[PDB]
Amino acid sequence: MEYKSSPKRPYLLRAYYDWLVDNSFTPYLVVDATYLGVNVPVEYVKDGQIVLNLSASATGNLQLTNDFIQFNARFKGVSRELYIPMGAALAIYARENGDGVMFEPEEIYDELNIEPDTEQP
Amino acid sequence: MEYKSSPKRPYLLRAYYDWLVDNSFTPYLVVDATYLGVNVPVEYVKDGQIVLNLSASATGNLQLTNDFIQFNARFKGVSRELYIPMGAALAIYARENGDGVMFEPEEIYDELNIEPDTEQP
Ligand SMILES: [Ca+2]
Ligand SMILES: [Ca+2]
Ligand SMILES: [Ca+2]
Ligand SMILES: [Ca+2]
Repeated sequence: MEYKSSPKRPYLLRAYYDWLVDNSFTPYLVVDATYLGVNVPVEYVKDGQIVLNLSASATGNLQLTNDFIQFNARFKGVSRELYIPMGAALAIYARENGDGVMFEPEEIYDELNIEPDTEQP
Repeated sequence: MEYKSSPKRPYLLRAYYDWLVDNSFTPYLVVDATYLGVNVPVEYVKDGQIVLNLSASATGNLQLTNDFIQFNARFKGVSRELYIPMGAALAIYARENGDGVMFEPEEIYDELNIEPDTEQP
């Protein structure tokens, strides 16, 4: 009996996020900016990746859903909304000591690596 | 700078629990019945371990805290309260297909392996 099931990544990301914050660490998220649908300031991307501070003080309206991470943040003082499909989330760790986790591959994220509509009808 | 931090186990256990239940799987918890402070029906322990069904229908007043798992459950029709220190939680998986996780060792649980007071003052 083959059972269909959702990716584990969002649950692991929220687990480590909560653990990091409960221990007063500053949660840093490593993102694959080459993943389709990623919407971040390209000028801050290095080697195809971008590291984001997901602390409560560095983000606004933080959402860690099963399909994506979304929030407002300031870059050089300018507030902008970032949108990150879950497949682009590579790891999350504490800025203070690097403790965290690198998410294991999940084939579903290859299938979901598709460019969404960002323009209105 | 050495940073003190709490064990990750309870966060991982809750992550997998939620993932299992959100995917309609029946969560089974593997417990080390030899760990001090464990309070379970010894008659159901096999090779020093006991497997418990943590589904919403099989448990009552389920608590998955940072230090322990506690709930009421029926064995041969009799309701009894179980208490499981987090250090005794070995793994959690889906009864249906065995998907889940075996918790990694955390030295803190060796230090916490101490017999608590179960009798009143
Ligand atoms: Ca905030
Ligand atoms: Ca948006
Ligand atoms: Ca129940
Ligand atoms: Ca009790």
